Amino acid sequence: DRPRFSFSIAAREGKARTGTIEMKRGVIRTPAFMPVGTAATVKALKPETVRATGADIILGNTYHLMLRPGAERIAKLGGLHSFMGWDRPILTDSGGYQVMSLSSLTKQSEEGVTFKSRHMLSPERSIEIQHLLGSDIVMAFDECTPYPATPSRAASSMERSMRWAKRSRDAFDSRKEQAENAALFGIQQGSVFENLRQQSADALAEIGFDGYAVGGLAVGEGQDEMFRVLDFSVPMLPDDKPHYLMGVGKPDDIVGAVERGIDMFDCVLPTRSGRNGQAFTWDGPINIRNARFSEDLKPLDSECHCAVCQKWSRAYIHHLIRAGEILGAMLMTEHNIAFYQQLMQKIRDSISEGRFSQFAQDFRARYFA
Amino acid sequence: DRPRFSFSIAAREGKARTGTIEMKRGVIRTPAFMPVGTAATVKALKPETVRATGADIILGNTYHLMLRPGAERIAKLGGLHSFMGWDRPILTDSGGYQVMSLSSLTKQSEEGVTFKSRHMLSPERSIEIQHLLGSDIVMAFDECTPYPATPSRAASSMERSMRWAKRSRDAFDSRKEQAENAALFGIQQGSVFENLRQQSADALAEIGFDGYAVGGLAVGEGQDEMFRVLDFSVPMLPDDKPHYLMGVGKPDDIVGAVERGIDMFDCVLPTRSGRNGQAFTWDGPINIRNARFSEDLKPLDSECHCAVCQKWSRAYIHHLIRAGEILGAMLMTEHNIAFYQQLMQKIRDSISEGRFSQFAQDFRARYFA
Ligand SMILES: CNc1nc2cc3nc[nH]c(=O)c3cc2[nH]1
Ligand SMILES: CNc1nc2cc3nc[nH]c(=O)c3cc2[nH]1
Ligand SMILES: [Cl-]
Ligand SMILES: [Cl-]
Ligand SMILES: [Zn+2]
Ligand SMILES: [Zn+2]
Repeated sequence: DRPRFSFSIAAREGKARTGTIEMKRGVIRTPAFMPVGTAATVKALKPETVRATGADIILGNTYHLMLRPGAERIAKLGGLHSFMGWDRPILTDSGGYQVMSLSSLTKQSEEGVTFKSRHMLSPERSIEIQHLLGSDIVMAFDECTPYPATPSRAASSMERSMRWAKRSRDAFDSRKEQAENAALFGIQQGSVFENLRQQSADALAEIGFDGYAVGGLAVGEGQDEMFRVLDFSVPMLPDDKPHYLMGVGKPDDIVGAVERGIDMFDCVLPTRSGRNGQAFTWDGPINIRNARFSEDLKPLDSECHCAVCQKWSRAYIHHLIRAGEILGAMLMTEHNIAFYQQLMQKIRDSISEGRFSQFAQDFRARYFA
Repeated sequence: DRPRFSFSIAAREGKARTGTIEMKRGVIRTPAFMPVGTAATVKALKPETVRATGADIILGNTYHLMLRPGAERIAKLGGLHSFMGWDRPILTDSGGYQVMSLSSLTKQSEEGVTFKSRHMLSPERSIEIQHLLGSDIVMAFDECTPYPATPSRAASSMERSMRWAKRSRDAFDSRKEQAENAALFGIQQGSVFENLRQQSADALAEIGFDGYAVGGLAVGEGQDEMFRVLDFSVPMLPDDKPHYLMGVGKPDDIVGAVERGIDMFDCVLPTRSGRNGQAFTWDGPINIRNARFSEDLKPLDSECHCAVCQKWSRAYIHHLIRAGEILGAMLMTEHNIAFYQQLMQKIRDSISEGRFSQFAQDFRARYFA
């Protein structure tokens, strides 16, 4: 049988790595992209379609689910995997990031966050919710420091997150079934400040986690600054564990993050922007609603192997999106998630073959032409 | 190769018949239910999923499509079959029924109907639009008489429809490619009046059509009256051609209409009411939004063979519909269309075995228990 958790690196090029995470519910090829499941569904896709695109793992948002149906109810019904019909690994978020963005009112304290959608979300309760959902990769409960942040506020915030990381570790370890079958990732904070990023990495490594996320990025700083922070931050994390960049991102963000040592990604961009009419192609994104596509018989992308590009034209999908048809959302989403998975496959293959630097240059030349 | 059109009756029980229509693009098993494609899509389903439910033919609404993308544009793009990815027969409506229900302003004359969505829809233009879409079964352009109607108004309306039926026949026959590859159905009018229904049937048979629809029903008269009109109206039509009841209907409407000699049906009920949360079951319809389903781990229906009932619970679908999730619409629609196809299969098999009367009684006892 597969282990609870084993990350193996098969090939490297510069800071980039490719390999596998083996878990009880399946193998994850890295670098990996996780489609996002909000409210127990990857929007507009059956799980079998998600799998057909090549996804090995999905991210399950916890915020909506902890309110409706509720984590206890999902547990009573057999857990999130059974409920939604996805039998492979699920990484769950802690619920706190979306509490801060989606709740009407919030109150912060050392204990946790209280909010009205009143509820308290503490590290202990977050870990319990993720347990009740049956998460395979559990995220420590943290605070995403806003950008920009003063050094004083970034330090205070990071220090609280590190106290919360230790509470998350102890809560996870206290629950035998969770400790034996799931993995726990810690989240580095420190805003854009190298010394705080180092303190955070040191604190997380002392606690010890199965993987390490770079938090606090993709929150308004822009790509140049994100990459500058990654340049010094990723090397601070243990080399032999996965590195997860939360909430990233656009295709070029992913490529550059892999060049800086990131192994895992999630983002709503392919799903949400697909429903809004944006299709990803090797020649850059297109907006299928544009009148220029009304008689275009080509597929969304000329090379894409996905089922949408085998069967339907730009003209048809243009018509569907303009008309507000559900099938438009379905087809755009399947193609965009397939594009993201094909990007990850090209990244993995190029690292394995020692030609990732060339792939990154070729990718950018064509995508931004 | 298959013929342009051949209807064969394999078995009969009372007025009920079962058999096949062979056309160039495929075989249609009768009695048949046609899922409705609005704006070139059966809402929330890929065509392969429509086919997986057992559908042999779909109804393509023409009203939206003649406005956007436009019939000429669809023809330029290769026709409706290629555009939407359904390669089997399509019956197209004439566009007039929805002009009357969906247009802002309408003006009626002997030439046709002018409307603002300004456009003129005549019998000749309707037949041309259906040609440009690449229809397999073309409907004559008629007027659905409102209910109730006085005898005078029902007669005047029916007489106009019969003049329009002859114009539709001549337009269809004038276009060699259409006459050679498609079929044309005429539509009986006459409201609830036996003498007018007879005059209409006589006029249609004198013109000659490949199939005959019963028009002017399912417009507010209720089941008892609909069945009373069918009792005398269907025997007036040629026995050796298909009989199509337009816009019907609920499962019990279909069963009773087959008992009265109807071979073909279409309705938005399974698709539209599915998206709204109504699921059909052998024990009657259920509203999946009801709180009683929040922890119900059973499938939508206990016997249904569809993919939705193999894989997902009532509780999950309840959650999806409550949450407004696209997957909720997808799953409800697939199940409901599969239910309708299973109903038609049970009807066909029971007629073939000489036990349809018993099936109808058993169906009603359980569905209305
Ligand atoms: C879309 N950008 C973005 N999504 C994020 C989610 C996060 N969760 C926990 N902690 C984070 O710091 C964090 C940062 C993030 N940036
Ligand atoms: C939903 N009920 C219903 N949909 C109909 C469509 C029709 N089209 C043409 N002509 C008709 O008489 C006619 C009657 C109908 N009743
Ligand atoms: Cl999304
Ligand atoms: Cl519909
Ligand atoms: Zn594609
Ligand atoms: Zn079913």
